[PDB]
Amino acid sequence: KSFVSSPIVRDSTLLVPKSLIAKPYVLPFFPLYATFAQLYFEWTFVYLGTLVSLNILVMLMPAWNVKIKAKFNYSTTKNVNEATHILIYTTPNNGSDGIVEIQRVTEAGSLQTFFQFQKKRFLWHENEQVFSSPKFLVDESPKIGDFQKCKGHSGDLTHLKRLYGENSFDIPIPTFMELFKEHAVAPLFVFQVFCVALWLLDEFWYYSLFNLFMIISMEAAAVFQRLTALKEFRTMGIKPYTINVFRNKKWVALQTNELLPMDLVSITRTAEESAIPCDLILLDGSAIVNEAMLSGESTPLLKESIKLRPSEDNLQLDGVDKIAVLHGGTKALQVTPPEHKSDIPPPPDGGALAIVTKTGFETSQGSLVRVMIYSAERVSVDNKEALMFILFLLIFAVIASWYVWVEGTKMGRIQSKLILDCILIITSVVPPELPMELTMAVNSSLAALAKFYVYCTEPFRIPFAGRIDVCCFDKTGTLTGEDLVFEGLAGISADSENIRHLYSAAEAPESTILVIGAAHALVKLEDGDIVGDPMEKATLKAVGWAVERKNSNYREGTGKLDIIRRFQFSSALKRSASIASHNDALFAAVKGAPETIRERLSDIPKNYDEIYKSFTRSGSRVLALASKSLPKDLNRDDVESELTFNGFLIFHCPLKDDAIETIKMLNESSHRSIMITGDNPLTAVHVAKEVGIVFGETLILDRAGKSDDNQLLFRDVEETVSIPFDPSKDTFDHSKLFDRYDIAVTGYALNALEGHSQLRDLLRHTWVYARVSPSQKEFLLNTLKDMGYQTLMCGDGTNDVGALKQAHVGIALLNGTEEGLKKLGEQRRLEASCAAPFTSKLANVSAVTNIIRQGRCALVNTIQMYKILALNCLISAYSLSIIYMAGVKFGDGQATVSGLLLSVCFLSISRGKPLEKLSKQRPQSGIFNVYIMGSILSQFAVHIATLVYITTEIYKLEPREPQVDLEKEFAPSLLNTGIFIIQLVQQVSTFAVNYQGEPFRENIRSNKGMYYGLLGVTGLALASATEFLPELNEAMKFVPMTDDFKIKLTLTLLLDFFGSWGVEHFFKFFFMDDKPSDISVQQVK
Ligand SMILES: Nc1ncnc2c1ncn2[C@@H]1O[C@H](COP(=O)(O)OP(=O)(O)CP(=O)(O)O)[C@@H](O)[C@H]1O
Repeated sequence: KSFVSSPIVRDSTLLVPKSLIAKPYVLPFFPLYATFAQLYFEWTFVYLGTLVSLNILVMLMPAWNVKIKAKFNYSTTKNVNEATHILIYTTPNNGSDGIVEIQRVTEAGSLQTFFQFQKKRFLWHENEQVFSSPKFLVDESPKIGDFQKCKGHSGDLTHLKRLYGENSFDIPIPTFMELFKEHAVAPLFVFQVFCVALWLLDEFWYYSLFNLFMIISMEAAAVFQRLTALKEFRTMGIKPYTINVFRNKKWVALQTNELLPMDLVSITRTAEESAIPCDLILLDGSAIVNEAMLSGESTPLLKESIKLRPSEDNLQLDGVDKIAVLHGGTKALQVTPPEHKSDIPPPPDGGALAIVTKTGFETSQGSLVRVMIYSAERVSVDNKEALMFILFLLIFAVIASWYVWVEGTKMGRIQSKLILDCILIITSVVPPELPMELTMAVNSSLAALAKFYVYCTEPFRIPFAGRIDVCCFDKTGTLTGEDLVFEGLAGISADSENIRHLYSAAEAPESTILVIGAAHALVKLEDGDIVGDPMEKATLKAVGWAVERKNSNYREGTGKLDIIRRFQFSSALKRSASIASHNDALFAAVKGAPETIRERLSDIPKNYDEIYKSFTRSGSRVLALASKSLPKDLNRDDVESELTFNGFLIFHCPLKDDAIETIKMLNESSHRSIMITGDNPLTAVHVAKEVGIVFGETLILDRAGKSDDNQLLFRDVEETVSIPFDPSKDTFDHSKLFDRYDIAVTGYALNALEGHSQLRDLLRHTWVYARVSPSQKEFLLNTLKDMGYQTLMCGDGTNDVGALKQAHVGIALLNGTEEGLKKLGEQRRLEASCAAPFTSKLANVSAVTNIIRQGRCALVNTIQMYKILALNCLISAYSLSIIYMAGVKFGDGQATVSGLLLSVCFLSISRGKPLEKLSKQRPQSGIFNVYIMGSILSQFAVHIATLVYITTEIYKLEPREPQVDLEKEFAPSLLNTGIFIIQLVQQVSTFAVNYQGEPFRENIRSNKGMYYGLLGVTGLALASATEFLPELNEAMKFVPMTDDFKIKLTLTLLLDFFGSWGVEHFFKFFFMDDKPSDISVQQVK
């Protein structure tokens, strides 16, 4: 049981094919044909018809559902040598079931049973008798001695080639013919071609031909779209380029394809439009990688070797040992050759050494591409509401067809020809485009978005963006510009007679001007450039340093300084340290957040507590600087053991000019917006108040005293009010605290309140969170999802990738310039993050408003299309019923003209423009709600009332009498004319009545296309009805009408339109928008 062993599969059964005689249709259907031929040797024709229909349907049934295919064609067996096909039952969240072939190849005297499912290999291990995916050494149990031990592959590596495969993406794009063949067997297209075959049987020639051409066109267009999408995915593949590889104890040139795990390679500067081959791990040398893809930020990291680490005891952790790993798909700006000699010869090229770990689809970028392409979830996969809706429509059609049959039998008509009319009605009621509705809307919305440089990776998240309950933001990098102006240094003097004193430049002693030079991460590249964080470059320029090609940055007019070794910065550790050396001696510099640096240095200044609070109150951003003298490879807790103060850094943060308006629009558009930052709560509260998240006074939570006693104290921003709280005993007083202040919560108080009962009551009212570590952001977003509110997070950098992934819809704002993109587009004419579900290249923050508007428009357009299709189908069915009751029937030209005059409106209707300003009314999801059913049923009631009235009128003018053996021949008659024109006018009126309202997208008068189409079609229908022009009526074979009849015919249609408009307007006014949540209410203080 459960032969295949992998987290993808759930259960499997082996299969073996069967011959044609064993097939479930060919052999059992012979006796039926035999008895049919015996009985034959009129009414007997329908028997052969239904038998051929059942046969041709059974022949196609297997391709629809794979379980049916396995049950029909294949027989289950337990012999693993006999089996030639295997079925795979997938787990709930991974793809869908399928049938895959089992292949056999003999190598080294041993046969190997292997197949490939979802581009993830398998193999047959004899001792365990199970199918198991290949697993790499890094994942299971790394031994840091083995990595340094490895010396490269040698000998015949054929088994490895079989087990791990070629190291490249394998995405085949099929030909147009194969894809159209795959589409042809779909149930919907088969249903449509059967419907057209009926009309061909009913002697409708031109109508059927036009319908068939339209069907073919639609299918071809869909196939072109899908092929374009598959072609677009392939761009993530990288063209193989040559690197050197250590095989057979010497260096040989190989391509990127021939790479396997644990195989030595030498990487150089990444060529243009290329990246690192696969997931490496450094063994010697250095590099400067740019995690632009995975992380989403351009700041370059620094990677070092693994050689210095102890080999025996340590285990490769991928935690503190992350500086070695080099992910696949990130450009490496520079590499430095190995310093010292080792047993293995130097690389012929200047690159540093590396060891391979994973290849192909199992790397990070590769696994993400696989999940994006194959295991993605389609929009509305369940598709239950549409089936219930279609069952509703079929019930109505059966109600009509029963009366059709009764009247047809009563009027003497032959049943052999009446059953075809009944089937025509029943198959005519059904709208085919209904299940494939929302997909086209989402694709149109994506195409509209991509014009604003907002690229989408996973499309099925768009309907979530329509109705978002709460949306959260990051502070620096998202709401605040990237350029940072330097104000000055403060608090460096010890006397501190003035709290707000600034030493601009060259007024501080040598200590601090050396400190800022030592504690930096900038580096000058080979060709000559400077790459680093903008804040750091700004401060280093303003102070007056200059960085050279080597590590030594000098020529500041004060000496020559060089950096020996540096420690990496982290989010969880708010501190960065570097060790430097001067012409005289050696020291150590540290630079980090003030609250944490206060707990490290030895001499606590007298005004240290007060200066940074007094400066943080108004906008500024502050960092601390401390240095310690150190006499001549060591740990980390020794350099940051105890330090000495040197001064503060005070930066100013300029708001993005776009940030002010979007937040106001979101506050007025029935959304609640909160902030999640990293800085101390003073700057957070200040920016939140300047943008418009919090209006009045705000309260802050934090530790009460220096002792870690876990007691939280509500304290005002200006220290005027102090209110104590305890996590064990006291509980929040709603009226005293939450109504008056709208408190802001620090990360520490969130850590202490873990497990509390009123935690979820607290997380309702707070709008601002400060000093949170990346794990706490994930916790916050998961809790907000848990309460039932859908979320949106717009994040700047790698600080919050975990939070971005958890949100229902996430955006990553990559920094960019409009002029740079224009120049790049011009260069491309003259001649890709994958970090979050969505990506935006422009630095502006309007992308949130843009994507919300587009999602809302997609939803509301889906609703409109549902209603319009349903009503048109019902009207057509009942009109055909009323005609087919008697003997009369349409002509070919009349039906074809109706088809064209409706397709003209179909073409124009989809074109529309969204309103710029968002509206409070949020559209509800789901087919079944009071609005849709009420509107549809009432409009249909008015339509059938008018139709019954005019039918009674026409029967009263001319009476019909039962003639034996009626035959539905076309001839001009009052009934034909009246019903044809009423059908046309009402099918046109449904569009004009149910076009989507103003508050969401636009009015009807704004767009000229649909307006001119509707006015022209109504003018044509009227001029046909009011006999204004004789050539039109005489040329289309309409009977001349009585002067008394035309007045009633026109007035009933006019009143019908007005009644439909009135009812639809009432229902829209009353039951359209669902109520906003409780969290998003703009309560006053
Ligand atoms: N290279 C660096 N060196 C020293 N201190 C740094 C630093 N980078 C950040 N800090 C300090 O650590 C604190 C927390 O860092 P963190 O990255 O979590 O927040 P942040 O403001 O830098 C990004 P965001 O605003 O998106 O949350 C920062 O406020 C800053 O005081």
